Amino acid sequence: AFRPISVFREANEDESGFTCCAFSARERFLMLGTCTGQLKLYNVFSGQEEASYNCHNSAITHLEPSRDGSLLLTSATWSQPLSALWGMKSVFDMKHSFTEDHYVEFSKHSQDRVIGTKGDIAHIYDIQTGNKLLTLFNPDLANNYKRNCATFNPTDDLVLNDGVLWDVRSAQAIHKFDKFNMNISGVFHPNGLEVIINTEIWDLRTFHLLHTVPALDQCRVVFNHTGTVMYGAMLQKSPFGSSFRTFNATDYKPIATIDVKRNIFDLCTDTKDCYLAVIENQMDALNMDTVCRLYEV
Amino acid sequence: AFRPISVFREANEDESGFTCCAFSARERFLMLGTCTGQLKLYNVFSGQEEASYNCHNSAITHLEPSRDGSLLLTSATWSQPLSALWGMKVFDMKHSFTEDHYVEFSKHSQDRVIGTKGDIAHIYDIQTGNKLLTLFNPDLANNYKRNCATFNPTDDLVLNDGVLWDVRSAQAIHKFDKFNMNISGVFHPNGLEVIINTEIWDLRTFHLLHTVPALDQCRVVFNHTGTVMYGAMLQAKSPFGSSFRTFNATDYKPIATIDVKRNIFDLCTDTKDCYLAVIENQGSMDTVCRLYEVG
Repeated sequence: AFRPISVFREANEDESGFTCCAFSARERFLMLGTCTGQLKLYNVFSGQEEASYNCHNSAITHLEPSRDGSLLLTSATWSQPLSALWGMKSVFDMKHSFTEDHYVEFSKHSQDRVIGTKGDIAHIYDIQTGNKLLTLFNPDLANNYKRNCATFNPTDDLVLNDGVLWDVRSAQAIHKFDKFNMNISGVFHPNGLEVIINTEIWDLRTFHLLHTVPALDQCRVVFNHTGTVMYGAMLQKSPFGSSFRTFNATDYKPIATIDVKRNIFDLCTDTKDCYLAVIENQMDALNMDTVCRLYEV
Repeated sequence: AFRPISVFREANEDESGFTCCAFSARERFLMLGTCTGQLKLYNVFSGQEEASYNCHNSAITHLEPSRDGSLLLTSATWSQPLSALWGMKVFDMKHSFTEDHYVEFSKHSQDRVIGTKGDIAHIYDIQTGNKLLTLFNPDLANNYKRNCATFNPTDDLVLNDGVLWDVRSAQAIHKFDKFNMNISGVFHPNGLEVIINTEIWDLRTFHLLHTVPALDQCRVVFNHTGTVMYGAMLQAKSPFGSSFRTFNATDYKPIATIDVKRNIFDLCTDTKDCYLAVIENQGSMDTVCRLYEVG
């Protein structure tokens, strides 16, 4: 099940402005982005604010800490730059920024690269230099997904951008997956064998259709760290509706639907896959007044 | 560093017959199984025996207290039942697992027991004692001679005989190939890796990550933060030899080799990893429990 064990808001703000979250490398701490462009560190159990940093001059949409705790990616709404890489060692400082990329992720195996998305286009950057190594766009193969989000596979040898599979080493498109929806561009399964593009599950080896899972329509997905559970939430303002769903990652069978009856902004699980944090707005309310709810998994 | 503090010896015996050890949940006592099937509780502060319970009609091989202090698993050598579950809140037998020679609790939520009978895993409900699942796929068996089935940290997966199972679907996901005759493997507490003898496998992709020669024929246990792994090599009598090794749990690099110069039967640490208890043969049998400061 998912048992709520705590809730908190942005401390001492009239309107609580949490927009996104990720568990920090430090146990007991959650990092939260806010609608005024700040990064907050909270004790997730006590709900007390620890620290605050200034990142953007507009709402943070999404963030991702590196596994080693040294780096953080943020993206914002209408700032220039739209995304940035922060050091979180001795001093919190901007290392590099990614001009017009509205979404960024780390590489997965070795976190030495950042992949950013601008519309239909992927940009790959070196963390050390900040240099743009690659621009991935093929006019013949584009799907023009409206919510495209480029991503590396588990071993960093492949990229999925706009439903197109790229060999990173050669910088060549090797396969275009056919289009079935307007918005969702897809992710790699952590098993390294399958790609999940909206409702379609494709075999990475043969490019054959393995399964159709209608409940995944218009969902963003995240796996737990052990790769046993997949969380999906349907896109809707707030990014998501009021529900998320879990699936068995090993067979795509549904486990549970959780409807919190309030718009969801983000969801994350800790490295030990014991806790879920969900940002929820206090349906389709005009007032921004979010809370972070912590669930025991 | 492991600095010896003191020894618990079996009260009123010329030779001590301890075979296994665990700290109690709240850690006021050490729980020590014996070669005649008794469970003895020793006060850690005073060193004195506070209780002795008749658990099995053969030597206790292994035991595991539940984290909440309410339950204890035991396993024994011969006869029947080979394993049992005991209530710690009057001491009594709750359930027995007649043919399972090894048992463990589930890890994330301790509502289940997993037992091993040869190549077969059995999962039981703690409350009812009912067998919920039997996991065995003859297509995939490795027939490890010292197979011990185990849950992963989230309880979503089981490793049995080197085969990875999805518990929810009760389906074998993957067979890890066989490179030794005995050791069937464990999950790393980090949730990312499987440790099967000398092979470290990626849990998600199943690719080989590392070879760790020093782990050959070892049983392992981690500190409670999962930063240190203890390993002791089975004997080709004492289950282990006279040394154990510690390893950095993140990179599998050795930290220390501890030569006890006495054969080891078991070891355990407390929740805060301040203490290590080791069952050591002083004799040759005279198996005492030596307590060490960790460190």
